[PDB]
Amino acid sequence: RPNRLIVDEAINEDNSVVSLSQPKMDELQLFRGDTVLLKGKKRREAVCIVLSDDTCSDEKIRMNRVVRNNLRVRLGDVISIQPCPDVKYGKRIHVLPIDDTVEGITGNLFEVYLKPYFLEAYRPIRKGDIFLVRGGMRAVEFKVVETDPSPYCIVAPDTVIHCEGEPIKREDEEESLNEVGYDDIGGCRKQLAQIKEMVELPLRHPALFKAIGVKPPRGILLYGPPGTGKTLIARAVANETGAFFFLINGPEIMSKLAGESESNLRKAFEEAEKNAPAIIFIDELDAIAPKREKTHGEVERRIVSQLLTLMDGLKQRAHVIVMAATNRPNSIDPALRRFGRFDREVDIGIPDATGRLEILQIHTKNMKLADDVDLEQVANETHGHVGADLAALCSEAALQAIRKKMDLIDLEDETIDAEVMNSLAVTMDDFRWALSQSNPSALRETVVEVPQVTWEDIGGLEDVKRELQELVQYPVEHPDKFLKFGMTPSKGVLFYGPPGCGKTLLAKAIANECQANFISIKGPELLTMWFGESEANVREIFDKARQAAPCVLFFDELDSIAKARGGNIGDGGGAADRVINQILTEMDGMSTKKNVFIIGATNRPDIIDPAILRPGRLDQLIYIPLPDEKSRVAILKANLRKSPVAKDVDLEFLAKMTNGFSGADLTEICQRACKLAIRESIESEIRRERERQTNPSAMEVEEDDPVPEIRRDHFEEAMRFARRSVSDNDIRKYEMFAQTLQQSRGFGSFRFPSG
Amino acid sequence: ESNLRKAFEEAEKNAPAIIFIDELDAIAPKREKTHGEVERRIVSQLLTLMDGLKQRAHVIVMAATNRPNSIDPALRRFGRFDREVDIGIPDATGRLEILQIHTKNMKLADDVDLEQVANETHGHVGADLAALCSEAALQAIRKKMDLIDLEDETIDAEVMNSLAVTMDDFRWALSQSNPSALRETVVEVPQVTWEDIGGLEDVKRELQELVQYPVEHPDKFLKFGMTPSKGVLFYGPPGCGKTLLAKAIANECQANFISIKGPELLTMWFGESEANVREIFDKARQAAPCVLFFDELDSIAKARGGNIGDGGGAADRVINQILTEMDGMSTKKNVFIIGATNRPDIIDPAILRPGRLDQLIYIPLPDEKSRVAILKANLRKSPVAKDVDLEFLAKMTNGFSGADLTEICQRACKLAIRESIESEIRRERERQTNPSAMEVEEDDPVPEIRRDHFEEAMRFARRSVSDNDIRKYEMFAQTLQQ
Amino acid sequence: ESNLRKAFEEAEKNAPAIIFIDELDAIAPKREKTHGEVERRIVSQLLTLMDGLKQRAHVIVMAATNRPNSIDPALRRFGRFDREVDIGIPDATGRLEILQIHTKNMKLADDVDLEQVANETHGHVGADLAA
Ligand SMILES: Nc1ncnc2c1ncn2[C@@H]1O[C@H](COP(=O)(O)OP(=O)(O)O)[C@@H](O)[C@H]1O
Repeated sequence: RPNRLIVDEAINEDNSVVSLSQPKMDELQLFRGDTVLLKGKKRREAVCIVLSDDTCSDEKIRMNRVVRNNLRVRLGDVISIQPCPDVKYGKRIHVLPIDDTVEGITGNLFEVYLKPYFLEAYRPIRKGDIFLVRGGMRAVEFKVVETDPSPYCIVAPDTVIHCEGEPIKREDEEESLNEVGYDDIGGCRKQLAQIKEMVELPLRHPALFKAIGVKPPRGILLYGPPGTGKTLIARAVANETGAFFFLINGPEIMSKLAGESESNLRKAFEEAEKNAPAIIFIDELDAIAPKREKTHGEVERRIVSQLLTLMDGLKQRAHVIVMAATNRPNSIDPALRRFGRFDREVDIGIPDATGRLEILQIHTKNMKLADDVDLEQVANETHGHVGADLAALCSEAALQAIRKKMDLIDLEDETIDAEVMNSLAVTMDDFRWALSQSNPSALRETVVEVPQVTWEDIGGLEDVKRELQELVQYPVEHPDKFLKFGMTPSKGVLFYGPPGCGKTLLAKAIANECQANFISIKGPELLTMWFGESEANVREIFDKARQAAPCVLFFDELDSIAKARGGNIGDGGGAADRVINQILTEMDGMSTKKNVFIIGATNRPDIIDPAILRPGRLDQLIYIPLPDEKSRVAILKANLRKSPVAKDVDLEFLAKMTNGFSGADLTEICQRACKLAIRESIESEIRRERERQTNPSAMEVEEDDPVPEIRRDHFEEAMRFARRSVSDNDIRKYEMFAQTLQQSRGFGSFRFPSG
Repeated sequence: ESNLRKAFEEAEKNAPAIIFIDELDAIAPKREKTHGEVERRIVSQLLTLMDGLKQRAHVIVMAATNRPNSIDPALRRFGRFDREVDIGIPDATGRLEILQIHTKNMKLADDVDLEQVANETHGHVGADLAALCSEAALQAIRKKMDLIDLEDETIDAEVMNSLAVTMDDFRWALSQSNPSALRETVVEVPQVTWEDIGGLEDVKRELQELVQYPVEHPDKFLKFGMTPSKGVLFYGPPGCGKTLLAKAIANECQANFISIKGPELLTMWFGESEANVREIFDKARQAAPCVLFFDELDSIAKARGGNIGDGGGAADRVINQILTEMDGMSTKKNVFIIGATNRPDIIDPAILRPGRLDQLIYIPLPDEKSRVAILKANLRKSPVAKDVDLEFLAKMTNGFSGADLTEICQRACKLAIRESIESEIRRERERQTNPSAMEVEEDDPVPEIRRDHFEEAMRFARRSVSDNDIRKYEMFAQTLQQ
Repeated sequence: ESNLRKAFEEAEKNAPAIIFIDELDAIAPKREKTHGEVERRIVSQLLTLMDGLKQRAHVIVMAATNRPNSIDPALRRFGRFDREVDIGIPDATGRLEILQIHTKNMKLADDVDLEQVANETHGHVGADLAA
């Protein structure tokens, strides 16, 4: 019977929309916008409009809460969908309001609610259905008790709707559709998917897990930077799946006068057991169960013990699930991680790039953005921001836009005109001004993201390209071959070469090509942990790297520590010992099954301690040569691609004269010409302005002042200031070390011995 | 304290019974850890109630704690808690038994071989294994999918009628496994046998003379007035497989093996020094007999020599503690200590004294037949095909350690993988170019680990060890010879 | 706690108000400084009452303090105190205006050189100039 569909949580909040997958439409020959009949329990029927959505699975039907209550069904059940091609345009529809929704209004229901809701909607409606219409503050639920024709009818412009009479009573099924959904969460795709996987099944089907004897999770710790909107995620999940979300705040359990505080907690838990499938949310967990050494009195210990005893008291009983939020996974008491208590941890990281866009596209819903607004550019230029910061930025941009045009909207008051204020299309200047006066919150925080650097940016270094290809791509793409052959992949690679070049660019390019997270570690923070705390920091860095597997960890300037060891200090060697030993010990404990690569780059190889260069640690050594011809041309093209044009010069000629030049020097050479262009353009503008003040309106017509192009003469002007960044002796030392290493692998070939 | 007194009084009234106290550290931590006065009152009440068990009834009190140092030493006097039992992390057999116990109600498929499944779970406990089983079942469920079905009020039977768990489920669960042991020492009888290593008849003879004899036949030792040697120090070129020798002799002696590495030794300089050494040697003693193994013993001096000259104090601290701890050993327990190093001339002379590490054994590089045997040990793999002779492979590889041979063996598999993957990609491309040209599933290229693969792999043969080291070691040996 | 609460609902029931909490560091100090137990309760009460400003509210809360390190970090999340303004020490010109307002009631002579005084008073605040 390939006609039924299993209901699932939907995204669209409209009362008459259902989301279907394309194979279902192809199988049932259902078009877009047609009326379909849905049947559930209690012999109830409803009419819906088919809408396209590729997110939903073929077997699952996305269908909202209002029709879910109309059909007297719950999520996870099965409904019957059939085509309804016999629908006819309605003649008259009689609707009545519920008694406990019109309390204290005293107004025209038709003009405020019915007319805007039924305008250009063509909603098919049926007798006995409940539909919810939003208003100023409340949401009014209306019931169709009479229709013509019955039971199926289509709202049409020539339809008489009556809304006069005594309101009907409550339907005892709450017939509601409200509050947040999945559309209000952005930039958390992976985390939201993970939360859905392990929370939906124990709640939607409270017996299938018991059939296989799978223990559902009994506690989930969502930890991340503050302000990311974890409470919103929990509320959306609870409201979508269907539960009794009971938020208990942190400080509210501490302001009470001692004893009764504990009682409150106890009450909450029992208050959450009668209602069946409930999701308790303990916000600000660190404020009531902090680190043990922070505690100084006795009440906090009693509260912690009470919480632990109750949490162990959730053994079986109902399907209640405990979700707690904190800041970092080391501030809470270390005793709240024993099996049975909080054991699953989810990292809600800082949104990056693409995700940020959706956040803005959520906030700029009602506001009418101008055509000149480029939200993609705003998302790209803004980094280190969280949802709260972006919301505040949008709010202050709107405030600036309305402040500029104050007198045009009758600055006094007088029932502010909606169209006039809506005409305030926010401009790009407003967004830039808001960006200038906006202090972010993330700032100093490690960022995990997928880089966008591609291989064509660098020349390619086809030998090194193939070597890194073999080292990285194959283990993750095809691990079946490795497990068949039993070979254990290499875990570390060490680069060496002249300073600058393309180390970081190569690492980011291979990380992008492998489609894996990237983490950048630099020398200054290495020396930061050198001067003091040297054990923990590396530990949580490695746990963070492991948690987001697969990833390509990068250690930049690993030799820097040694640079501190060899000098006139002779005091921090203990710190270097601490750092190196911690790094080596943590690499030794890294299981080979987890795909966490480690790439370290050192400018001076032979100073580093030969302890690292041993099996089980960074094994392969790769020499990165200076860019030559083709790589130089690629770097120059990438640099010039940013904005200006150079359609007057020969690039391979410049590459010919620039032998022995590193990539950074080429970037500086490209940058100098732009400064020359800026100076010439500004001086020309000043000359034009001065000759304009000498004779008013001297150039009435705006001619072609120097437009963007880097002319040839600018290229000689910039190139005259060129530096040989690296001296030849550095190349001599690098090649001498390379040949010293290579001479080990020297043997007089082979002759197929006795085969 | 009223509840505790009531519990003890009730247990007194109801015949010989067992009282279990869970999380004893939560109620009786160290005295100086305690801050207020309620904790001290509770601890003293517990002490008094414990001391009040004179006769009374046949009541036995059993308590569980995580670490043996968190307990207030007041709860260690005779009459109070005096017998200690350590429930260590289960070994491979224990993991297999736990997996057998948990995978009872689950209807598995006829494709499960839990041997390597337990083998690949180094560092897990019972709860982690149960979570892994649940995750595997959960993948079984989500791969089945609730594709428009009517599991209402009959869900359990309707799903249990036909379900199974396959290899891919357990593989995923192994990927999504976060072990809880990790940073924790391991004690278990090793598995490496004498066949794994190659030759070295004299070293094996000496090791079995100094290890196997005093444990299997201690009566003759006592009759003849024997004090067996307590320590042996291995020295030689690096990468010769000293740890293999130690593990093999431990396996032959059927004694537990405990390993301590270099980085941990250097880490113990800065911060906790007394506690770690004390607890590790106590743990070695309690699990007698055991062969305690120290790796990279010379690294201490390797940090002393440099432009810093500040870590020498902590190095002397650790070495002093270790020396004082060996001097306290007793012949009662068969505790054996083995040290390994590659730079013996920088070892402090205080170590090489009677009672401490005295016997020195030089480990020569594998030669001729030993190279054949180590390759044969490496010759297992899964995909060895039929291969070729190896005597001249040993003949050509004079002066090559085990690490170089392992690298040479590993490089050939890399070339084979590259060949197989490039062939597969070319085949996939030609499938796109010509549809339906490979309707029949033609067999993929076999594991052709062929002569040419080895020939190209061992073209990059590295002389990892130099030549002057051998004369240095033989000069040191001649210095020993008198 | 009763006084602070009563002040909050008293400000709630009257008009758009501006509650000014003076010397905030005296009641919400650094975590390590909170040796007692009453301070934690007062801080929690303040946080809860601050968060109890649900949407419909005309109350704006302003606070005064020294360098923004003595204030406990939990008071600087989103929803609580978020906007910060630095009232720096006035410069020579600012000192000139401070002298100007402070001397409007005063009857000065014809030898007064307010510009020189403003120039020479580097390192002073309004109270010092008033004194
Ligand atoms: N789609 C979204 N993704 C992430 N954050 C959001 C989104 N929409 C709103 N937010 C932010 O969530 C905040 C509210 O969540 P909050 O109660 O602060 O949770 P928490 O206290 O866990 O940070 C708002 O300030 C808003 O800026």
